[PDB]
Amino acid sequence: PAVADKADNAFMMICTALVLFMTIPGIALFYGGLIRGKNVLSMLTQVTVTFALVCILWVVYGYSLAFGEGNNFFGNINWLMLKNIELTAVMGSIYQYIHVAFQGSFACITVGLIVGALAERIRFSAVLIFVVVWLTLSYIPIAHMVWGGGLLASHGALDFAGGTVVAINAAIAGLVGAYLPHNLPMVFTGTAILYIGWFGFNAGSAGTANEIAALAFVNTVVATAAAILGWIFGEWALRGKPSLLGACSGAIAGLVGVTPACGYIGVGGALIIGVVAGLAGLWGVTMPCDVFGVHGVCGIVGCIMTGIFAASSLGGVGFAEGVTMGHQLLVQLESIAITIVWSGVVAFIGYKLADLTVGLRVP
Amino acid sequence: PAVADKADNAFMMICTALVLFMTIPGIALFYGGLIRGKNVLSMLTQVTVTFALVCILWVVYGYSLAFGEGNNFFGNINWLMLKNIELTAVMGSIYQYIHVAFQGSFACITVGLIVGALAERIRFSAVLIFVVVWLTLSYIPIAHMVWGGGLLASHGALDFAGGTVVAINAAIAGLVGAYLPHNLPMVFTGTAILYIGWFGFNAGSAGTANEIAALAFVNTVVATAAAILGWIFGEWALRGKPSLLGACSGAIAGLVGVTPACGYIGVGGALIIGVVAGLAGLWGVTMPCDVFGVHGVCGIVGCIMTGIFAASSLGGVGFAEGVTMGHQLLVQLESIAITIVWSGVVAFIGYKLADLTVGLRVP
Amino acid sequence: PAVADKADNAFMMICTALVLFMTIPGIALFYGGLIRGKNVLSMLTQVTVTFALVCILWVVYGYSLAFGEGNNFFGNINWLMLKNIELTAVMGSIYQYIHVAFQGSFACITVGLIVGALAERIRFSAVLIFVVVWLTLSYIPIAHMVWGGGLLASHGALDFAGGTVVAINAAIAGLVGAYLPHNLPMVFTGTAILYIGWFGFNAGSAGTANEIAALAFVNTVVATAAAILGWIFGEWALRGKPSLLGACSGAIAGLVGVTPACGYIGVGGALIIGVVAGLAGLWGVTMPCDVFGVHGVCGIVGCIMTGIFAASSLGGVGFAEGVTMGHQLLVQLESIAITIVWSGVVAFIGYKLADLTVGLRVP
Repeated sequence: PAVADKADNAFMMICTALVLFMTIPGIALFYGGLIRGKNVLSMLTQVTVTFALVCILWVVYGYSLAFGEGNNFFGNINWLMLKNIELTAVMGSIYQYIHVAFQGSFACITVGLIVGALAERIRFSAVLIFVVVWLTLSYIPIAHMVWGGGLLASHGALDFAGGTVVAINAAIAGLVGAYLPHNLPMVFTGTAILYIGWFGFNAGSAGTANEIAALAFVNTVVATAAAILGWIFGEWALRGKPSLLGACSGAIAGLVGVTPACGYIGVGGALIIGVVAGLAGLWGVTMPCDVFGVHGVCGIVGCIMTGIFAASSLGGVGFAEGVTMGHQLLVQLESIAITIVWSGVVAFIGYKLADLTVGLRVP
Repeated sequence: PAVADKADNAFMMICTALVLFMTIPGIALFYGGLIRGKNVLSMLTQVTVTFALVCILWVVYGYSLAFGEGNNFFGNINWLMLKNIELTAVMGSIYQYIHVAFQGSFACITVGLIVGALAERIRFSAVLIFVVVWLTLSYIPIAHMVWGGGLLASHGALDFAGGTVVAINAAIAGLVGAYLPHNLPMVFTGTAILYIGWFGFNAGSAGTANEIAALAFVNTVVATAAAILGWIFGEWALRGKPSLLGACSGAIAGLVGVTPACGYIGVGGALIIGVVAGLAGLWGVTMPCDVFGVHGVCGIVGCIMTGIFAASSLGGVGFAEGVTMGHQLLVQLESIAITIVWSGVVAFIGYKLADLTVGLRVP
Repeated sequence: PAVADKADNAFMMICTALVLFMTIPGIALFYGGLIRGKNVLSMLTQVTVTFALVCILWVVYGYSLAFGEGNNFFGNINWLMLKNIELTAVMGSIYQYIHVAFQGSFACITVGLIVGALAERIRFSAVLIFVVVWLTLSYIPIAHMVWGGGLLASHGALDFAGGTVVAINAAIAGLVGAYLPHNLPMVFTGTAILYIGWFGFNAGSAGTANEIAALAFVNTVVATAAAILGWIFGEWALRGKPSLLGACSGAIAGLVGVTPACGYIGVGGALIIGVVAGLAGLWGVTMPCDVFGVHGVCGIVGCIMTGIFAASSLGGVGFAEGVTMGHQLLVQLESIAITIVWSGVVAFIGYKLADLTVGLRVP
């Protein structure tokens, strides 16, 4: 039976630490610099407490429901509090315990993205109700569909590190919420921490320290850099001069945009995707909930452009056998639509259930 | 003869970097946000300078006296400035040089915990005298007894990553000192950095990237999360609402509390220990020297509960052969008592020697 | 043919992340705390945007020109946008893609050092012109000469991690620029981040997680610590008392000073070099462009003292066969002189070309 590679265990434990770093303190510092000063302490408390909450649900049933074998949409409850996972159980080339932690860290940042923005406007008890509903009925199933052999995986969807599961998912939940900057040095710092953490998010998504981790790494560096220049250029062109928030936003645009693609494309495609994401990001925000705007627009762009740049002819690792580019594009579009709709319905339901129970707006 | 595993070398060099990160800037930023503004620069200077000092003593004689073979209480002086350690010498499954650095990083954070709190009130020259006395006569011997095959090890004490050597040790030295918040975003940031660094502290304590590192990792995530919720819940129950400092304190409570236990217990036990530590932490502080209160109370709780949750029947890795739970508990209690008393006497002696030499209170 | 070691791939991807961390946000936070408050946002924007720029040039032609095989001074254009690098191509014991990223991260921090200081005083378009000229005509060739088998390598120059390529190179470019503190907690934080990142910079320079990485690690800890004490002592002796900025500056002095030496010397030599660098650093600044003063003086000192402490007799790894200490010293001095002069001429040319094109001073 399959044995764990200690190089892969080491790499993926470090990568997990780096993705946890994106939430505590990365996204908290990012939002903390954007939202109103009088609301900062409260937002940091909600982000910390709901981080804790997601860690606990994850171990309790969340991992089992996302990565256990179930149906197209849901796993199982065989792995309650990780029961029936032998300590020496291997998954891929690493101990399954490490897989549990790595996967849970992506749940954390996804919820962090939502809670940092709406903490300002949502009653504390209502944010907790929301997180439970939405993590369970939206993050878990969509993680299952994409990474847990569910519906979208079984149709060949390409999403290396979570254009759909993290970015579009959170953008939508966040925008349904929206519907219902005071310290820029602090914003830069959280962007920097998000950037560094994002190497574990992207490279670690290979599940091993191989050439695919290596390619995801370099593509992360290249797409972020290109998106920064693309945003800044567009800001200089429209606004006369670059801005710090413009630079940071560009960095996030390329990161988001390269997320579904990093392990599939060539550096040339990483560059193109970075430029397009930076401009699309800028275009989008022109039309702190802007954050969901960048994530949504840039994650859509990234997801689509994965179905293009994965092609061998464009420097990519190649589509699966018998899969033309037109097919892959169709599948990317279907994954994106399912994610938008599934997350929105569940977001809507989470917000309504909170509102009926405790009320939504902060008193 | 034993050969180094490059996966283990890589893992443990990264883990060391992460534990150094807990001090520079983690604990400095933590205290910097708590202590009075007019005292911050001075505290950061003392924490930086005494960090340097501990790094130097460690290489000079400290490593040799803690990890050389000696008696029950002290090692030797065979390893002055690491003499007689061949560059290719292996210890466990890593080069001994890496062991030297990893172990020294735990000395650093231990002293950081003490100096950040009392820098406010202690003359600079007096803090330096103190660090030399206490590192040498308390941290070194207790490290030797627990991790260097001394007294407590030879009786089977369980302390995976330093409930006794770091937490209770520093709590006591700190409280003997005490006897003789202005920027909460900064407090959150150092808590976040302590949390991330704490994965190298806990996982790296396996000495290898194996299933025990993996288990220590997951248990770290789970106990911190549970302690956060446990503290916050108790604060909501007693104070009407959660607070940011409450959340951060809870995070530290679970971290401390899971420290002696992380590599020995199951996630179920990690959860229980996290909840208890969060509440005990809150209970303790109710009765910035609060920091030593959490470390002391939570490290005592963690140390005791290791002697319980290590049991195979409760999901743990199992006690040694022929060791009943009652026995392990007795040994945990004896280790805790020896640490409290040994550290206190030496703390007291360090403070008195400083006071007689240069005087203790800042002029 | 040579196969990649996954332990080395993991180690070096993490090390790269750590060196990128030194720039984003390390050096930005360092300068941000030093320069005038009204200039901070602008400096952070320029550091972020030129970081992006260096990442892009690097992938486009920069890597190929530095590490392709060419002549004594320049590589080639065989590796445009990494063309002709097979994804599974190995270099040393890691995938070449990882080598590309690791090497590019050193270009980034080098430019970060220059731009953080002069952003205050240089027109944005002029800093971009400058970076292109200087990275291409100075950083690339000097990287080629030292690490890409060019002139200085072929004569046996010792520079483990970039006393010449990074520190002296940037000091000079920076001082030619100069010729033509408001938040100390923020300065400490960036110093801390530079320190932690510097373990990937120094240890990762072994190209593998072996005993040399291990030695570079420990030597980093020891030289930084010793330089901190050496600076602080000199400040106490001259100024009556230590200061936070004094402590941070000392830390940077030892780091810079041990950079060319870390993988070649013994811990005893690491200690000596640390003390000398801390004092020389202090001496130098006595005679935020001080930053280039420390880097220049301390990098010169470090480079020279590598040619001394590498000796087997002084605990070092040993000079190459047939190389006496006097010879190695001669070669170190020649490398230092070539770097000073090459960088200055190119710096001067970059500043003049910018000035003739867009003008240099901020309007």
